[PDB]
Amino acid sequence: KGEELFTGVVPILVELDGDVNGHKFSVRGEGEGDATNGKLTLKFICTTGKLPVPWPTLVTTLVQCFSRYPDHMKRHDFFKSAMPEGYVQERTISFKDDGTYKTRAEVKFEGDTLVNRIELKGIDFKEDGNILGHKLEYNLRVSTPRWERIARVLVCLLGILLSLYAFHVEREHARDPSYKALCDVSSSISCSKVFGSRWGRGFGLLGSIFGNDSALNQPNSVYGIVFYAFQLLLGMTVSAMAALILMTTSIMSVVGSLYLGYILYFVLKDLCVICVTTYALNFILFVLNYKRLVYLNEAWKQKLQAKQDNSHNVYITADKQKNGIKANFKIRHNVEDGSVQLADHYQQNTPIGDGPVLLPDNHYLSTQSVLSKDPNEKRDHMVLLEFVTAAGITHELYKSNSLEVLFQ
Ligand SMILES: CC(=O)C[C@@H](c1ccccc1)c1c(O)c2ccccc2oc1=O
Repeated sequence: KGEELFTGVVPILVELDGDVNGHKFSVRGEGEGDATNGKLTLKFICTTGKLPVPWPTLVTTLVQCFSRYPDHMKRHDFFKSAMPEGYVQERTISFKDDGTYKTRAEVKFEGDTLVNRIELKGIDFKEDGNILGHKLEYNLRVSTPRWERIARVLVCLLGILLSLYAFHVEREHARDPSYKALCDVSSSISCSKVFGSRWGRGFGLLGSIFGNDSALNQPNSVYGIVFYAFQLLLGMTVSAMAALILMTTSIMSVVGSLYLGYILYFVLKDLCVICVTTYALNFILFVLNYKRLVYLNEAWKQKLQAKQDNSHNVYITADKQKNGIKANFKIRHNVEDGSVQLADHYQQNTPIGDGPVLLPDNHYLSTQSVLSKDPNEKRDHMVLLEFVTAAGITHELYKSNSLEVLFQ
């Protein structure tokens, strides 16, 4: 079925020609592939000299037909169905705040060899950018875990909404005596009585400790806006300086939330869901910044590169209109200063020959990469080892022994 062609070892040859802002280069890689275990191993050499771009930015471009599909999901393996005829893989890689890659590739069998021929076009790249300036780390690890990166963005976005709304209640209630906010309903459930109180501007202190009309003296929500924004955008760089600056400010959040929360319950005897959540949001930020400092202390443990945290998902969906598939995912390169260079991926696959192919359901390919070097090779090279396995398929469980044994 073409899936029979991947039950053993398959030699792999890749070739890539491209020009990026005028700079041309050619890459040739050689190796084999084990689809039964979801593994590939290749050694790429830039035949023209020095690669004008960092090696990790070309890992995604340089044969998903060696993915391991469990016996459940082998119904959804489009890549092996299109073989030996092959498929055409076009991509668009957009680097945030920089240029974009434009690739087209033909993946096909040539004798007993799986061959990938690629053409790349790099357009509108900044020279001293993280790409054409060679500023990226030589790996494909994730500096911040996925489920923690999502926790940061969601809580900081929620913190800005709540603080901006708290600023809305403070400024209008001070100007309009007939104004009632959504949290102003009954006495003991009143925003205006909390923000309009003494402790609502500069935490009650630092006014009459400062001029009481100064610029520092400000509604407490304003400090949150600056804090949540500062935590959101610097919180993606994983550095030494950027780590303690996040932990320093996050401590100031917990000492201010504890102070403010005390006055809310015991002094004012009030209730404010916007205040309680912002306290919770600030406590979540504290423990997330605490993780990174132990991520930095255990640096030796984390140079391993092969950990399942360093994996990337490639979400696939069908394309019945063209008898193919399309996919999207994101890659976050590690730049030498600690921040992140984002790279948007948009993929489209179309079979070469005209035969029965297997259009899949919405699943994804979990991928991991290991980028090594060779001391004997003097040219600009890269040793690669990848791991692709499919996931995202189910098995509801009415027929479960626990529920069934209760219902006899
Ligand atoms: C939820 C807000 O943005 C306003 C809130 C607050 C919470 C944490 C840090 C800054 C600001 C707020 C209140 O909790 C509050 C509670 C008691 C007394 C005064 C308060 O003023 C506030 O602005």
